[PDB]
Amino acid sequence: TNPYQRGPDPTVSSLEATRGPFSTSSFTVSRPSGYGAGTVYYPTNAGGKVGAIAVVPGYTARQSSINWWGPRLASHGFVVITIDTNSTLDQPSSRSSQQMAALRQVVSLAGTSSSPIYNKVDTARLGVMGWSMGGGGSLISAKNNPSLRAAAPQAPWAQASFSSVTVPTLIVSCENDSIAPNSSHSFPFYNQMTRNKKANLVINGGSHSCANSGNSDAGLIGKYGVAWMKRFMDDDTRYSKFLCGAEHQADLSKRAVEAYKENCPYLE
Repeated sequence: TNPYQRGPDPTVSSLEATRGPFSTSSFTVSRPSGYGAGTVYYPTNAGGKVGAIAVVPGYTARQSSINWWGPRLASHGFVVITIDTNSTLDQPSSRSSQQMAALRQVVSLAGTSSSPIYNKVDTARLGVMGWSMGGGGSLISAKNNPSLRAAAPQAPWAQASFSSVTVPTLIVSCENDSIAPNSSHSFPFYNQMTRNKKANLVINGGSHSCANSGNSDAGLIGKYGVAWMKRFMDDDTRYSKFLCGAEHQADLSKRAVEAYKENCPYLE
């Protein structure tokens, strides 16, 4: 019935694992169009076209900060492009422009017969992620392009307001962030968004890098990122229980969950 549904029925163990069920590969973008550099991660056996997600680092940072998301999401049925920005010193509006450029190049490569992702992407189903100024850029992308299916920034930094956002947005926040303090960034952004499905996962004791490659909470954080993108990029209500149901409630006793805010249930 759901034409976008891919893969086996999820379990807690399957979403906390380092990899999902699908086999994956990756390639470097030969000629990046409107951004600095990219790596594309993709499933080889997803069982149909999949949505695509663009992930952007923060100020001074590169793909290595955020690229654990590439194999983690791709192995659950997504095409993921992890980027470097034209300059490590680019600010959120610029990061957002580059993020959308990266999505546009994934759309271009999906129509290119020589590309490994030829005919693999549903070019109508796109999402945004990123760290710090790249997370603020994700929220800007969603504000400016409401046809995006999902946003899942981490420790976002921005000097912008997001009251108009209608895109389903998960913010991952790090309790002890001194760089994008939640009292100035994550929490005001969450409170501003009155028009969308939303959630805010706050990681206990986390510094600003608490959701980056190599983090010690990747089972938990990766479960939420994947379940958010499945629910909203694929309309896959099999994943609702991890966001709003009994599985979600079971997480709330974990030491690593400082706080969790949401406007469940998420109705179709």
